Amino acid sequence: LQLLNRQQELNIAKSSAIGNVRIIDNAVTDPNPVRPKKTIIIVIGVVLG
Amino acid sequence: LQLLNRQQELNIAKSSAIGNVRIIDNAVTDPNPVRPKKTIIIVIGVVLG
Repeated sequence: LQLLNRQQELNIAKSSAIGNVRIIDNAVTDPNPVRPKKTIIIVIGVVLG
Repeated sequence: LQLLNRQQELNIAKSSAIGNVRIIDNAVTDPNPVRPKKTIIIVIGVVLG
């Protein structure tokens, strides 16, 4: 099974029509969390109450 | 001799007739069943009652 997977990986590679890939921005983490959104949660709580 | 050359050409063409179809992800089974959807069934039962 591992050799079949390796053969498939090579075969799928060889058909690729894209040139050399150029990493522009490596990953960095935004220090401000995207969730939870505190203010909208508190406003929703107030209005629901 | 021309027929033999054509025979060789047909042999090499038939051998090198790789298709334009590739298998990227082979099948794996999602362990979480898709049916029945218990919660929607129970809620439908409640509302129908």
